[PDB]
Amino acid sequence: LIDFLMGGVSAAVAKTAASPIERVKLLIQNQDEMLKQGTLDRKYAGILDCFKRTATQEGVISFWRGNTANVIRYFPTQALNFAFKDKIKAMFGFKKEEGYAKWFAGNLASGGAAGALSLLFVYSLDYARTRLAADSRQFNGLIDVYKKTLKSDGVAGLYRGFLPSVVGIVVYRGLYFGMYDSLLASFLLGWVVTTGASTCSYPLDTVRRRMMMTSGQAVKYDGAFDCLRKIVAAEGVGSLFKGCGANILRGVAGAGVISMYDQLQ
Ligand SMILES: C=C1[C@@H]2CC[C@H]3[C@]4(C)C[C@H](O[C@@H]5O[C@H](CO)[C@@H](OS(=O)(=O)O)[C@H](OS(=O)(=O)O)[C@H]5OC(=O)CC(C)C)CC(C(=O)O)(C(=O)O)[C@H]4CC[C@]3(C2)[C@H]1O
Ligand SMILES: CCCCCCCCCO[C@@H]1O[C@H](CO)[C@@H](O)[C@H](O)[C@H]1O
Repeated sequence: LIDFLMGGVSAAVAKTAASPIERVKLLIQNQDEMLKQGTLDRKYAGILDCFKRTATQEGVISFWRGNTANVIRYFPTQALNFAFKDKIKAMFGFKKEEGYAKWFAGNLASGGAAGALSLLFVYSLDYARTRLAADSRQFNGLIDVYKKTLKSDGVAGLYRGFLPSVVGIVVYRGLYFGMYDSLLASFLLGWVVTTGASTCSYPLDTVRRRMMMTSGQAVKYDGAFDCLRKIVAAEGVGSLFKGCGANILRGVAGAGVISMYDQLQ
């Protein structure tokens, strides 16, 4: 019971620390949708630009907007973890001695299973986190997001982009473990691997988040592939990678921060 709460706090620290660079990343990633929704007046020039305008127009507190969602995200996930993660690992898991391909495939399957299982209960918090991040306001808080989204689109409005998120989880896990196996030291390895994996899986996250953004709007995408097609055709392939640099920055920040807090505890 105590260890649970301590874990909660422990990740709350990391998420809260990484919050300012996260919102900038989310802003750059989702700016076209905000432009469609008349929430943003002009496209951002880049990271520095977004930081500047957001600071001068919203303030300093704004960089932590939506972060409470990230904080309270810990508690429902871990309850599902403790209850199902071991059992799920038991069904697919392998030692590499039993065969590398079996180990890898079982790892993808297990990560995907546990992942989808968590998201089935937790996705809406991610949705709210995103919607609150992307603003300049349209929503007032978590409860407002839930109430309004349910009012317009209902439950499905809260879970939009679920499938590319699951696909994203599997892809990311595969790249992560693959690179981690193919390869001051720990920080290096972790950073490089997480970077490669997050970058290669980044378009799925863009599709996911923008689909989230379409909630509460008359115009929506007709599937993840449809979103992909439209974004590419109108804005270019690079549009799928908007905010990726900021996301990497978020990674390098987060790793150091969580290491420091672990050292402090
Ligand atoms: C399409 C995408 C992109 C790629 C996949 C995901 C994650 C990276 C996917 C990542 O997925 C994490 O991957 C880790 C490495 O495999 C894995 O750790 S491990 O099993 O011990 O090895 C985590 O599992 S857990 O049991 O420890 O908790 C797993 O998180 C989850 O499965 C919980 C879900 C609620 C997400 C979690 C997460 C993270 O940045 O870390 C997070 O939710 O914070 C995602 C961000 C959103 C995207 C980005 C999703 O939009
Ligand atoms: C304790 C006894 C040893 C059991 C595990 C042995 C180490 C497993 C390493 O396997 C190899 O890993 C490579 C990754 O670099 C794969 O690319 C390659 O396909 C695979 O053959």
